[PDB]
Amino acid sequence: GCLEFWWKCNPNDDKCCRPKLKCSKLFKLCNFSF
Repeated sequence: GCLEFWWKCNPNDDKCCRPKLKCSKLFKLCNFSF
């Protein structure tokens, strides 16, 4: 199970779904395509 396409995250300990997303420093949340 993972988080959403825009949940808090950390490149040293994130958990956003990995189907097509990645943490984003822009707001400290995970994002990428959708």
